[PDB]
Amino acid sequence: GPLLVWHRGDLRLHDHPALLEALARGPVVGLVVLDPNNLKTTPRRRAWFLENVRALREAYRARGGALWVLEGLPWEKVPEAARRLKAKAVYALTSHTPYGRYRDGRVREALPVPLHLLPAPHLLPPDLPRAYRVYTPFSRLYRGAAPPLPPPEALPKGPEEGEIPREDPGLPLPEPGEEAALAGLRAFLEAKLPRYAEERDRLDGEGGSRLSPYFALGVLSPRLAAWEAERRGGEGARKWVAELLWRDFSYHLLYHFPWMAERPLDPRFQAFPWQEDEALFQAWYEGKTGVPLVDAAMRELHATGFLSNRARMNAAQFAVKHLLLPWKRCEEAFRHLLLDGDRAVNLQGWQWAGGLGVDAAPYFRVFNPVLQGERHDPEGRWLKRWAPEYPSYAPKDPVVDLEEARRRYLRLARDLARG
Ligand SMILES: Cc1cc2nc3c(=O)[nH]c(=O)nc-3n(C[C@H](O)[C@H](O)[C@H](O)COP(=O)(O)OP(=O)(O)OC[C@H]3O[C@@H](n4cnc5c(N)ncnc54)[C@H](O)[C@@H]3O)c2cc1C
Ligand SMILES: Cc1cc2nc3c(=O)[nH]c(=O)nc-3n(C[C@H](O)[C@H](O)[C@H](O)CO)c2cc1I
Ligand SMILES: [Cl-]
Ligand SMILES: [Cl-]
Repeated sequence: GPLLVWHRGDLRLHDHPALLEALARGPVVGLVVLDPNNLKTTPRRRAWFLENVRALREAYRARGGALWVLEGLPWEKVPEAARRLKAKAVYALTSHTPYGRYRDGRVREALPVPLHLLPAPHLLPPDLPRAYRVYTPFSRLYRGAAPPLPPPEALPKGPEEGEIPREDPGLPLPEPGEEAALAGLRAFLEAKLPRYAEERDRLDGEGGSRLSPYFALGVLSPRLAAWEAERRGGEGARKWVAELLWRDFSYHLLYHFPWMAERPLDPRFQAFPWQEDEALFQAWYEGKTGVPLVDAAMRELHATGFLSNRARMNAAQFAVKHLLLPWKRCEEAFRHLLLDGDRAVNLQGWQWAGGLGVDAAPYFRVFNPVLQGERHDPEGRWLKRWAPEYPSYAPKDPVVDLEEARRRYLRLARDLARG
């Protein structure tokens, strides 16, 4: 009887605790399930997920092993592959999210053999006893990466079942699979790391690793990335890893503060008067707001599935602070455009940028949008690639008056906030 290895958002061989835990007991057969709960989403993200599954099978086939791919509900398909293979047990990485817990609960009932879950590799775990809303106190618990675990060398032979359907992403995708992801990481650590801390805030995002699409499906392990930056060492190295830590902190917050997915973390913002308004939602959404910097950001995201940290925090704050659009609508639509879109992380971003209480980011911080453009794109190159309509970051029949609206937010917000 083979042990099944059930890969969810961990489409990799390297640093894979459930894969090893099973491999030491006996022969294995991996399984993915294409779950409608994750895959009724935009074409770009269905394809990104599916092509990474496809690369994961190529990775098994290449080491001589077997990856089933089945389609439908996990509590209906994990048991089916259990019966059809006669597995003695199934292995997977714990998920501390509300769907994770629900699916994993349901699978464990329908399975007649054990379901053994193992800690996913993290820099810091999301389910620690104490609850922090501030990053600094949280980041202090971190002492440096533990060593990552090897990949298998060669996998045992097993029968293979399932089709990986092919979907139109609608746009150009990165190279799928952990062979592409580990090449990308080593180029990055080798060519850009020294300057990361000087370069992280450009609008073109070209001083960073561009590896988020991979970290989102677990195609690259955050403990391998950190451990490796820690070996290279130097200055870039500390700051890059501090960013990986902002990803773990995003899961930390959503775990301890679940209601955060419904409402601002800061109680003082729970009654803020958003003004739904279709006309305006559409112009933010489609980058037609008249603000060079927001329409570049919104238009790159549409065409590419990717956006830099500094464009995102601008594009996202603008909706909340200058347009006063309701966060849930926006932040949903945002995450659907992103290959790397990740519920907790995108929520943490919206709550930070939007001044609703991640890390005590103060309401008063309002991006001046032309300023933001002059400090983070020094001779225009970015703005000309994504909206050459605009001759500079000077706004051009903006859908609101910026100061009227800066002055507006600061006003509504100072009552609420400290009144
Ligand atoms: C409005 C908002 C929404 C966002 N939504 C998401 C999302 O859905 N999925 C997502 O991956 N990132 C999201 N981010 C966080 C961050 O912007 C991106 O992960 C970063 O742009 C990825 O580019 P990079 O791979 O070059 O990062 P790098 O600069 O190379 O950073 C290394 C890695 O650390 C992690 N990281 C970096 N910055 C952050 C951050 N601010 N918070 C959490 N993790 C971070 C990422 O996994 C990143 O790939 C969002 C940020 C904001 C402001
Ligand atoms: C765009 C996208 C699509 C995904 N599709 C998944 C799927 O079809 N099956 C699955 O097991 N995991 C899927 N994952 C990861 C799930 O979110 C998973 O339940 C999480 O890893 C909990 O383990 C998934 C993630 C993302 I972004
Ligand atoms: Cl157990
Ligand atoms: Cl280890």
